[PDB]
Amino acid sequence: KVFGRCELAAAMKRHGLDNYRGYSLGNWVCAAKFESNFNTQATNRNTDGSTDYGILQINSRWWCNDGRTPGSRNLCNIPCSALLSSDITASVNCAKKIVSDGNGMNAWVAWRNRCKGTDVQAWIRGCRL
Repeated sequence: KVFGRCELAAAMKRHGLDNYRGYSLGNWVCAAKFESNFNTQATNRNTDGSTDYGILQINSRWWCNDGRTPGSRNLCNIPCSALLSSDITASVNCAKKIVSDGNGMNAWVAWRNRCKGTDVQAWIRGCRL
């Protein structure tokens, strides 16, 4: 599935990303667009043998196990293929674990290098969220 802008903003808000541990909704929508282009089926092979999965490009060396990554930490206790779903629940729950376990949103390359410091409210402009 490929989300629309307000569509994804509403789904993230209704899954508790309105302001999760100090990160307002616009940050999450911004990261999803830069990481996956709003595509829940997005994958990306990395140079270290890991792979990023799903709407938030969750990495297989730290957060999920895909059976293809040597030394996967699987800190979200989930198979990576489970994050390729039209419903974002599993990715949201793992994202909450990610920001809690010492990372904040710095874990996302796209958020720390592109979203941070910008007018993130422009991402939810007009959605009434």
